[PDB]
Amino acid sequence: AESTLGAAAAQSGRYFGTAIASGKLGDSAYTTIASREFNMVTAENEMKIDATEPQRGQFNFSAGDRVYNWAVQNGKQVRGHTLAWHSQQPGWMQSLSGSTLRQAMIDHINGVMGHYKGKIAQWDVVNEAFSDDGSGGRRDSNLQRTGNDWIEVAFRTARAADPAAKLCYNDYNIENWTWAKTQGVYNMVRDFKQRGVPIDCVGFQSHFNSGSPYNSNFRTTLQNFAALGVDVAITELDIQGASSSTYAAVTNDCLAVSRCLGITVWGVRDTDSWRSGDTPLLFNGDGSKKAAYTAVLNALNGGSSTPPPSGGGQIKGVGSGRCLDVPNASTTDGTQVQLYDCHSATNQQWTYTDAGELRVYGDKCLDAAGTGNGTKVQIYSCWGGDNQKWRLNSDGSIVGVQSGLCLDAVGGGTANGTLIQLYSCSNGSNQRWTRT
Amino acid sequence: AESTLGAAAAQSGRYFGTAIASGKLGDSAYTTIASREFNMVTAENEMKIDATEPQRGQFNFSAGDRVYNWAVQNGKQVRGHTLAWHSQQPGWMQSLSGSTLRQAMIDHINGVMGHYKGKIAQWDVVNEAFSDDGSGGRRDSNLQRTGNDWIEVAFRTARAADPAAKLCYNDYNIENWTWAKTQGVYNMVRDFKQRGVPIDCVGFQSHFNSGSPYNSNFRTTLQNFAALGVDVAITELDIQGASSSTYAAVTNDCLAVSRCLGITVWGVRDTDSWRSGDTPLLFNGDGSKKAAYTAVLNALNGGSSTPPPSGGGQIKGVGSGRCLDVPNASTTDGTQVQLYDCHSATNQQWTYTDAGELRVYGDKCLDAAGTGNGTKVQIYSCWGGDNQKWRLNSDGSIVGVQSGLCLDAVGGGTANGTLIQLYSCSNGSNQRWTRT
Ligand SMILES: CO[C@H]1[C@H](O)[C@@H](O)[C@@H](O[C@H]2[C@H](O[C@@H]3CO[C@@H](O[C@@H]4CO[C@@H](O)[C@H](O)[C@H]4O)[C@H](O)[C@H]3O)OC[C@@H](O)[C@@H]2O)O[C@@H]1C(=O)O
Ligand SMILES: CO[C@H]1[C@H](O)[C@@H](O)[C@@H](O[C@H]2[C@H](O[C@@H]3CO[C@@H](O[C@@H]4CO[C@@H](O)[C@H](O)[C@H]4O)[C@H](O)[C@H]3O)OC[C@@H](O)[C@@H]2O)O[C@@H]1C(=O)O
Ligand SMILES: CO[C@H]1[C@H](O)[C@@H](O)[C@@H](O[C@H]2[C@H](O[C@@H]3CO[C@@H](O[C@@H]4CO[C@@H](O)[C@H](O)[C@H]4O)[C@H](O)[C@H]3O)OC[C@@H](O)[C@@H]2O)O[C@@H]1C(=O)O
Ligand SMILES: O[C@@H]1[C@@H](O)[C@H](O[C@@H]2CO[C@@H](O[C@@H]3CO[C@@H](O)[C@H](O)[C@H]3O)[C@H](O)[C@H]2O)OC[C@H]1O
Ligand SMILES: O[C@@H]1[C@@H](O)[C@H](O[C@@H]2CO[C@@H](O)[C@H](O)[C@H]2O)OC[C@H]1O
Ligand SMILES: O[C@@H]1[C@@H](O)[C@H](O[C@@H]2CO[C@@H](O)[C@H](O)[C@H]2O)OC[C@H]1O
Ligand SMILES: O[C@@H]1[C@@H](O)[C@H](O)OC[C@H]1O
Ligand SMILES: O[C@@H]1[C@@H](O)[C@H](O)OC[C@H]1O
Repeated sequence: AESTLGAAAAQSGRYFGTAIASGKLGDSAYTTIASREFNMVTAENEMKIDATEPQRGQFNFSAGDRVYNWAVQNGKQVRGHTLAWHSQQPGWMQSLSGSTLRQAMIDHINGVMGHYKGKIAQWDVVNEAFSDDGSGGRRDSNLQRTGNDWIEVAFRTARAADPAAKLCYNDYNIENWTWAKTQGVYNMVRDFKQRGVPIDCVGFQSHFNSGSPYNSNFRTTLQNFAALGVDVAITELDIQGASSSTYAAVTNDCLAVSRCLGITVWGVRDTDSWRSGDTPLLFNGDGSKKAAYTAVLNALNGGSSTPPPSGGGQIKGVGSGRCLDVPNASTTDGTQVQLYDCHSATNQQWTYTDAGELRVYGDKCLDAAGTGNGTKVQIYSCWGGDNQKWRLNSDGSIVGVQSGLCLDAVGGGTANGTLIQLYSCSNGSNQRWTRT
Repeated sequence: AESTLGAAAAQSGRYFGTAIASGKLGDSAYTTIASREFNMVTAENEMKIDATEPQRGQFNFSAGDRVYNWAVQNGKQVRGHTLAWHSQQPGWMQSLSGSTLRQAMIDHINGVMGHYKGKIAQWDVVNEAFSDDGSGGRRDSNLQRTGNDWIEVAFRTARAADPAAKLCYNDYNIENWTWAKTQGVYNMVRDFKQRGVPIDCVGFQSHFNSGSPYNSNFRTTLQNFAALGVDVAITELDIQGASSSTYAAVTNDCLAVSRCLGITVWGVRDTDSWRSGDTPLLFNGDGSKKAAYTAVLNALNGGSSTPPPSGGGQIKGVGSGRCLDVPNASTTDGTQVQLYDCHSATNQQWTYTDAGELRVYGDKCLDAAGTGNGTKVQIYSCWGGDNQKWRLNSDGSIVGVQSGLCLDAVGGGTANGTLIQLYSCSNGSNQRWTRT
């Protein structure tokens, strides 16, 4: 299939997953999206240290199993997250250090993997062991202070506890090859492979924002690690601003590296995100697909063989030959758009932004004042509303994110002056458009 | 006085007010802004029919006076809202009809206005009496069915109750001069003035959104009513998306009309708005000034020395004489901007959008990574986060909405290559810019 992320990803032998929060599984809107779109699941917090071993020697898998049960019940595989980490440690562990901490770490790994033995596709055995100071050294934590060999020990312990699981090292800010952190993790994984330390994969969290922006060299980073003899996976993907282009670039980088197993986005809806303020996911608050969703799906399906109209560009309806035109090149908010013979005039030059807007005049946005059929499509000052965002489906249609309705040439008209509206998508030619 | 809205408006003998919610007067974050920025107050709900006369003949002014006193104590006048309206009527009035309802209306007016006699600057005597059906006729309500002369009666009663208060007719969707509703109200006020019906003002709610967009002819409307011999007031202003241009346009419309008494925005922070989802106010939920706030203040203070660049222009540093430049015309997210000899190149053409972004290349935005001093200012895909929105102060400084910090040429550098950072505003020449 090529209508859902999971199925689409499956076409390249890859998976596409998300992070599930057990407390949200009772929300039908949430489960409807999660069950339909993803074939891989990571427990957002339920399989972490504090959640699985609340008191020393006392393991608890109720929260984890709620996530796990839902995943397999809906045909999804599971990534275990996470066994050894400096963050979210229960209180009893935070007060530990030295050999006592080292053995507790080992005991924890054995306890959790044993419970899920043979049920987990991948395990993030160790998470965020490297520093962000910019030196590429080890993060200064209670775990690292027990000895530099703690990571190696964690992996050897894991392989023995469940030899069927892929053992991954997971971390963030290791996507840009030029960053010292990236090279530090590289050198470690390389040392591991050379000495026989058990490690099958490297997880790239991929938490992209203006602080740590995506960079095209992410592909070389993936290639480099792949070349060490380990699989790579994008494990916690989310992009501040949810740029359509950035989301597509990440998708293509993974599909460009044969060893990239798949892509997991850290959440379902922006409102579910640990950083909802960055509206970084593929679905918005009310559960509708965002422009980035379409871009990701299209990339997974191979995309197209016609370079997207970078900056400016007309939109012509295949069923009329007329171009999306703004009546007499007006810049008056509330002006309903129309169909008109194509010509080189700004009032016909539309830019599809990475945020999903169709801009004209540089600061006016294609706007819908309503969500029902017959809603007049117009121009209005750009402010980022969902009624100003659109998805350009590969089938040639342009759907409104908020409405879920398609741009429709009223009454299937085709003569100049034909007004544009929103209407239940119909493969009709009065709803298909071509970039130029 | 010109660092706050009220004080700036006062320079032209006008006021800039807000709608106060009695329940928020206990929130210091709320009152800190409210007491500082406005010199006119309207009770958001405390002076309405159901709130002042819970039972016929039994008036309750506790909540109302609470707001009234807070206002006067903090140096603000008050607009009484509202005496006769089809909405928010107590249960007992909603069932009355004909004469009994007519007398109930008259009594209500005498009761409330009697209590506040001589204390109120303006009274919205009658609210929303016209239909949106396109006919330009009266709205069908129990009040209108008491007889078409109800509006006239309400005003005559009001004049008698308190001859010292300015009596206003208040409505929405009467801003666009071409609308039937508008002409419907225009004709009524003209008639009233000709027949001597006591009416001193017309309140334009000014609730703008894609459904009923702002139109430049709003000024024409204000001037037309003004010519009739009545004052005009912007009573409940809020703009969907809070466009800087629209907010500035409305402010200038009032400044262009001698009879325009002032402007009231319907709320303090976006989170206090009856339409919070449209983030239509001047302050963010965190209390920070939005791009539109500065646009209004600048308008109230007069504006810029020269007509601001309408999209596309250089930004030259006063101290250095050099322009804001994107190194090597790079389009890579995360590229920090610099100062460089000014020249006609796209990597120096910045467009200030209505939303407050500073765009370059069309879909790239001036972006701040963090919120502290030294934070790098760079370019990043446009998505509309507050770290991508800026206020153009009249002193030449450019402030980040989210950080509240100024664009600053590092170390006061003036040479080519000087990097741009965020830093506490200092009025230094390395923090001043000219739109050229
Ligand atoms: C107590 O106040 C805040 C906490 O400061 C804040 O961390 C958060 O804590 C929640 C907890 O949030 C988890 C944190 O982990 C996220 O996933 C990680 C993201 O970074 C990657 O590098 C890691 O690999 C990921 O595992 C996850 O998405 C968040 O949901 O969840 C459990 C809660 O009990 C805890 O309080 O929120 C609290 C707060 O809002 O009160
Ligand atoms: C489902 O219940 C909802 C109501 O539907 C919703 O209106 C709101 O009602 C509150 C009420 O809200 C007031 C309504 O008036 C607003 O101001 C008017 C806006 O329109 C202009 O034309 C008028 O001139 C203005 O006066 C004001 O901003 C809102 O705060 O306040 C009193 C509450 O008792 C009532 O429930 O919210 C309820 C709800 O959420 O339960
Ligand atoms: C065809 O003429 C072109 C030039 O080929 C083109 O380079 C440009 O030249 C401008 C000049 O552009 C500056 C050059 O410096 C850039 O910043 C550099 C960033 O990396 C650092 O290592 C360097 O030291 C920095 O200089 C800056 O971003 C560009 O804007 O600016 C001065 C102009 O007089 C010169 O012509 O543009 C011309 C052109 O189109 O006219
Ligand atoms: O209250 C205001 C003060 O906070 C403000 O302080 C100035 C802040 O900038 C200082 O100069 C910066 C030093 O660091 C460099 O990197 C920057 O480029 C410089 O601009 C300046 O020395 C402080 O005085 O001054 C104005 C007060 O009203
Ligand atoms: O908890 C972790 C955060 O502390 C971490 O923060 C990163 C710090 O460096 C910045 O450049 C990054 O943008 C920022 O995300 O991010 C990962 C998260 O798991
Ligand atoms: O209560 C009033 C609302 O009913 C009114 O609704 C307007 C109806 O026309 C649409 O075009 C507008 O977008 C919509 O806001 O708005 C004013 C409010 O006071
Ligand atoms: O918008 C149309 C314009 O593009 C064309 O040039 O003239 C007719 C107008 O309606
Ligand atoms: O144009 C619309 C057409 O596409 C739809 O199928 O039926 C209603 C028409 O108005």
